[PDB]
Amino acid sequence: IYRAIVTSKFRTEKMLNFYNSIGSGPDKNTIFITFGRSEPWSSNENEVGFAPPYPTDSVLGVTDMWTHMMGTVKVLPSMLDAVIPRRDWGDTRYPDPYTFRINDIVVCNSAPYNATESGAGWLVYRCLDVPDTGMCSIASLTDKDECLKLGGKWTPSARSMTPPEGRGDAEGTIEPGDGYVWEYLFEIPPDVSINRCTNEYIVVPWPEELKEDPTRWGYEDNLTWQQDDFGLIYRVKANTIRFKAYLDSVYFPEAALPGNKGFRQISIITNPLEAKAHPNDPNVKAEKDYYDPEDLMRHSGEMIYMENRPPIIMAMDQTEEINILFTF
Amino acid sequence: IYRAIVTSKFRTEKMLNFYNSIGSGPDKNTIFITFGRSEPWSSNENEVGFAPPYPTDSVLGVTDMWTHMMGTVKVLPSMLDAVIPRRDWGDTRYPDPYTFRINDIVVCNSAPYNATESGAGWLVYRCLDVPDTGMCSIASLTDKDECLKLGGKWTPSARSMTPPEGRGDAEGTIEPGDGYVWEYLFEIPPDVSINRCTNEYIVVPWPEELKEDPTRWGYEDNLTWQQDDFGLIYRVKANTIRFKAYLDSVYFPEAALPGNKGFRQISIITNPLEAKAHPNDPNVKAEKDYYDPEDLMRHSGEMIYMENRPPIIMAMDQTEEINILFTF
Ligand SMILES: [Cl-]
Ligand SMILES: [Cl-]
Ligand SMILES: [Cl-]
Ligand SMILES: [Cl-]
Ligand SMILES: [Cl-]
Ligand SMILES: [Cl-]
Ligand SMILES: [Cl-]
Ligand SMILES: [Cl-]
Ligand SMILES: [Cl-]
Ligand SMILES: [Cl-]
Ligand SMILES: [Cl-]
Ligand SMILES: [Cl-]
Ligand SMILES: [Cl-]
Ligand SMILES: [Cl-]
Ligand SMILES: [Cl-]
Ligand SMILES: [Cl-]
Repeated sequence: IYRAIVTSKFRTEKMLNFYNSIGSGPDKNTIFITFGRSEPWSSNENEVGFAPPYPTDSVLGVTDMWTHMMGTVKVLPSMLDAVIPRRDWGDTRYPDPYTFRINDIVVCNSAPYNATESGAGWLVYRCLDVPDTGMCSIASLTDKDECLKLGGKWTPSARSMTPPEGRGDAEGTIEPGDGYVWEYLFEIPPDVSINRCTNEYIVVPWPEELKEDPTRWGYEDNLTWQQDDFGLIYRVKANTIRFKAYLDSVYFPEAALPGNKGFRQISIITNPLEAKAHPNDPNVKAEKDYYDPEDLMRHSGEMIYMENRPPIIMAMDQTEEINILFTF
Repeated sequence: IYRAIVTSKFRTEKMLNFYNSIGSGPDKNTIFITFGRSEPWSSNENEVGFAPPYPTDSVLGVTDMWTHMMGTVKVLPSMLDAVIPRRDWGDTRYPDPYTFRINDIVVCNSAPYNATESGAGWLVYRCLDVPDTGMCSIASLTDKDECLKLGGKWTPSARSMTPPEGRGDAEGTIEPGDGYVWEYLFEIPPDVSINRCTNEYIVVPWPEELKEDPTRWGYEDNLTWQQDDFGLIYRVKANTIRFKAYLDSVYFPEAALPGNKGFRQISIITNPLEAKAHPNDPNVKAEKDYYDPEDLMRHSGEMIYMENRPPIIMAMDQTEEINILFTF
């Protein structure tokens, strides 16, 4: 009777809501990362290939996380980046370095096999069309239009000759002539590619910082902002946030003593409350940038993420980077 | 290397993020609903059991929807209800009317075989414990404190014979004596039962409206806010929003006329832009409560939901109730 669905765009929207909800007051959320568990999982926890057991999503699991909690750190907006799968043009160290499909988002100018414009950071492009000669995900369909009309994924047999370059047409269209067609999307500045992007992911600017400094992301020429309001994240189906947070022992010396056993758990709690002199006292949203677990109220807030890992030892004046992915 | 997970609380979290993002302003989100398609799917449609085609999530699809436009109603938060599956205790109209399982939320005082307190509305409870004897529903793992000491689903046998009544102890805990234990949650006002709930779902109040009017939801004697801060939706694992929006034909005496073949498509768009005269102009966000398919900047905002189904007739000053379920 009923035939409905939610679009790919909704996924990007749940991501933005999450990112945008972070702030202060009763309508916003405060996000904290917790670290804990100084006692071993088992005597083999330090051997290569060791996997610790999965955390348990139950009231017991939450209680356990709190009982072993050693410290907490407030997560700020600037610690969160929207990201998408990284696909480098011409990287002959991975399959299909010269073959792509409609909608693939490829990165150029990020390695010698990519080089196209000394003076520009990494450059990202979306494939708009491919050669008419190839193979369809649905084998029997040997015609591109037929393939695509039925919903098959066409993979061309004619390789991409040269990597796209420049910002293309007034519409961003680029025609290398090898039968491929590309659309310039944006640029990634070095401070970002160098410290925020990884082997598997690239950053895609949030709408606000984009609208704020179009030139920083080589976006000054874009016109689509007249309709999609600098919604680059929706244009590329971004639906994953990556945290880049830090644990500074300077703030938890009592747990970074010369021979401590390290920490093995990480979790994310939204809106934990502050500790209270008397249970019936008013609730206070924890907003300082860090807390000793005992200065927070036990079991308050909502534990939305739980992670167990092999131990990692903290030194008196060192810092541990914590990364975490949220797919929406 | 790592073993992590997103807890079920994250789903409620996303649902609350969405509900909380709706408002007025750039950072805030506006949301409109749409409908259309006078064009028939085909002859064999007005029949019975005619499953229409599945919409298309691509520019090609959003294209059809926009063109076949007709009307657009703005959605207010008051039109959104966090809901959960309705399981009335003793409803022999459905499977297992007397057997329950931990974490199942059950409604009481909703029918004669349910009655426990006249003058009050539906009372809701959560199954804390279930009877000893039972089949773990996974290999063996059968006994008492076992299929539990390893997170194994549990389906008992010594059926529930007595509905839980009252508000339990200082923690809402209740023990009938049939090997079942329950926790008092809240109460639904008669007006909400009639107008918001259905044979399928019951409404669970948002934290804010719960903090503002506790007694209205049989919540005045509550104590758990001292840690969960009125986060009832989290307690019952609510992760679905049910739209309560009406299409008022008196808001348009054009498409509503005797001939009228009807419409067949539903659509939700977020943050749409008010059509401009000069593209380069600064974009404007629609903040009215209604717009004509041409009054808006085509392809503006973001389309997050598409629905196709049989035809529906629109009268003069008639109002067809439009409903939609979003699952986070
Ligand atoms: Cl997707
Ligand atoms: Cl948002
Ligand atoms: Cl539990
Ligand atoms: Cl919990
Ligand atoms: Cl920040
Ligand atoms: Cl290749
Ligand atoms: Cl950085
Ligand atoms: Cl935004
Ligand atoms: Cl797109
Ligand atoms: Cl406390
Ligand atoms: Cl498309
Ligand atoms: Cl309202
Ligand atoms: Cl039963
Ligand atoms: Cl009923
Ligand atoms: Cl609220
Ligand atoms: Cl327009």
